[PDB]
Amino acid sequence: GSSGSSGHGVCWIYYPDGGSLVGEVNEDGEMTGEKIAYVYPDERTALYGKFIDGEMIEGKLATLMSTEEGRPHFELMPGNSVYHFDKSTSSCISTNALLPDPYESERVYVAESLISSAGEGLFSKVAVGPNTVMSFYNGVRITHQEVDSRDWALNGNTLSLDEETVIDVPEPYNHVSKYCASLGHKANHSFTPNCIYDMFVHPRFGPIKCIRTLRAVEADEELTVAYGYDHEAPEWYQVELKAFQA
Ligand SMILES: CCCCCCN(CC[C@H](N)C(=O)O)C[C@H]1O[C@@H](n2cnc3c(N)ncnc32)[C@H](O)[C@@H]1O
Repeated sequence: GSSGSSGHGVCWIYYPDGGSLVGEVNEDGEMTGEKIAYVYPDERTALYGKFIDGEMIEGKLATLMSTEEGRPHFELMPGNSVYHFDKSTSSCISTNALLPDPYESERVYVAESLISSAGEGLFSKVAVGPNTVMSFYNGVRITHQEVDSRDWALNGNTLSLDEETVIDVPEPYNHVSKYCASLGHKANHSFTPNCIYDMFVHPRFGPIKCIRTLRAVEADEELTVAYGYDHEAPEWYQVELKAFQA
């Protein structure tokens, strides 16, 4: 009446790894909707689409073009590439083993390693700064007991994830033609690495490890990482180890 007259809120959840969830939350404050997005650590590559409580139901490849007062504008990338939360188990590595991670695909590729008799290695596509997430280490999730209690000829692709879980990429998935959803396992070992394994929360893969650079790397530099066995360990390692003090 006798008073002057006149005539919604976006939320960002950042992970320690630099990735993030973004959208409007529902009445209960959960990331639920069809306009929710996950944003890779480059803060431009995105998976936009349907999410229930932060879990990706249907993420379409997208680019974060700009942000205005916390409100992100997304723009769909060309194609039919869609992604969903697809956490592996102890026997299922992926529901779409041949569906590449789009972020990884821009940064790494697999070629023959420069380290002799190392096999294949992982290489960069891009000159980047230190601390750049480059690649993802996904695989099946088996316990420390199963791993530790079997031969070393089975553990060439095992990477401890935490106190409870080891990640493995077992036969035939060590072949790029059978599994290329993630490529972290293609990085060979150096006692003078340019990367580390690091924690990562992936919208498709769940909690896993990634390869993150320790420093600047050139386009086409081989990406290496210290495997970190205890001082037991495979022969080539034990051999490379002793052949390093010099
Ligand atoms: C705990 C870390 C888990 C990820 C390791 C996976 N692979 C690397 C990928 C392998 N080049 C391949 O083409 O599937 C390691 C295998 O590659 C060779 N390799 C890795 N680094 C090497 C080095 N510095 N020297 C010789 N051989 C090496 C050995 O045959 C390993 O079993």
